[PDB]
Amino acid sequence: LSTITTHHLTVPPGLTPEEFQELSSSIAEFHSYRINPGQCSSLLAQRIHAPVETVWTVVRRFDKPQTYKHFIKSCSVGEDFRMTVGSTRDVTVISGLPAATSTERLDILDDDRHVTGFSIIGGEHRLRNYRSVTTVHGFERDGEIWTVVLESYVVDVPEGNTEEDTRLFADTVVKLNLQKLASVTETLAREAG
Amino acid sequence: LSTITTHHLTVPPGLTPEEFQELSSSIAEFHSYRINPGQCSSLLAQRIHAPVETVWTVVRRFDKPQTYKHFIKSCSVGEDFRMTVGSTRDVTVISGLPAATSTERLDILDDDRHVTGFSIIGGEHRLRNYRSVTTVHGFERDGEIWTVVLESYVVDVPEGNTEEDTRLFADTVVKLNLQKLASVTETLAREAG
Ligand SMILES: O=C(O)/C=C/c1ccc(O)cc1
Ligand SMILES: O=C(O)/C=C/c1ccc(O)cc1
Repeated sequence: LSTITTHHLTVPPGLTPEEFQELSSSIAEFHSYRINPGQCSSLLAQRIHAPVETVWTVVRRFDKPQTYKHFIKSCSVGEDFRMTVGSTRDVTVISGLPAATSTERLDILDDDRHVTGFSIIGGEHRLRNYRSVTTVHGFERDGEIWTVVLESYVVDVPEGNTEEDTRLFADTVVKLNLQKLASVTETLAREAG
Repeated sequence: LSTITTHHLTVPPGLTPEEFQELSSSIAEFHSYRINPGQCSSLLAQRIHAPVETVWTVVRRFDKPQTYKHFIKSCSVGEDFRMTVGSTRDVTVISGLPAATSTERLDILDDDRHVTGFSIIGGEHRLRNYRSVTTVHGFERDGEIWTVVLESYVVDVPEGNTEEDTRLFADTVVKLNLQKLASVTETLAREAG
């Protein structure tokens, strides 16, 4: 029947064991899912050489996912958009197939603890019933500072797919976007203001 | 009816006008196509801070495209593979759909002038009748050296797609792979041997 994900019990790719020991409680709190047959879930991590609030300024921009995500043609949120849970955005995906809008809802926004998350509620692409959470975490060693971003998701495995058909694809895209986030925010850090 | 591509008459993205003036003849020679209704073609460029032969060692590895390309699960070339024109590779794509092999044929391999190219001859994905050429070029200024890689393609626009539905997708993937090529070969350069 249903199971609970175990992302909080092993070191995810891109994280060191030292860093995992610090984040184990956070992974249990925000990156645990109850999962059924026909779904898959994964946790991805990315180290960034920038301060936490620099990274968070980009991660929290629900109306501009294209700032750090690939394969987005445009993103629209209409007239009276405010950054509040329950809001939606219309993402036009670069798919190589006809025009496809992904309607996505903001599920979480915590500026104090640096957690956000969203749900794909409509759209004919390869990520049905997709739901994901992103959290941002600061680290220090001998005066040096860095950030770790954790991003997890749950998603449907389409009939005819193997779980790995879907997990490898979703992992590749999330990982590519985190690499872009790292590049964009490290550049922001190097240039300051 | 048919037309000739004009990649050699404008500065492609990622190239400076100075660099274009040097490559104009090469773009005409290796990156020109005759194109019909229902096809699209593009030219992409990527600057790399590494010597030409360092970049070429990776670009020419027809049996290991995953060294610099994303979304490749595996690549197989069988028992008696030799790096000669006419050889084929079986690429398993990360698509988020069921298992899909891309059979690809090596069309060009010129180690003196640093040109290669391949054709997708079979495979149920979004790049039907795909054909591409990659060329590598060295630059110098006041003792500093760099490389420019040019990569162009022609591909079918599926029925039901607009040309931009296909061109934006193909451009995004080629551009992402060139960014990976840059990272991989700049790392190789920094570490020498
Ligand atoms: O390629 C697909 O099937 C879906 C891609 C996708 C990319 C960005 C999104 O916000 C949603 C879906
Ligand atoms: O996503 C697709 O439809 C096709 C992808 C692709 C990626 C690498 C290849 O070598 C061929 C096709």
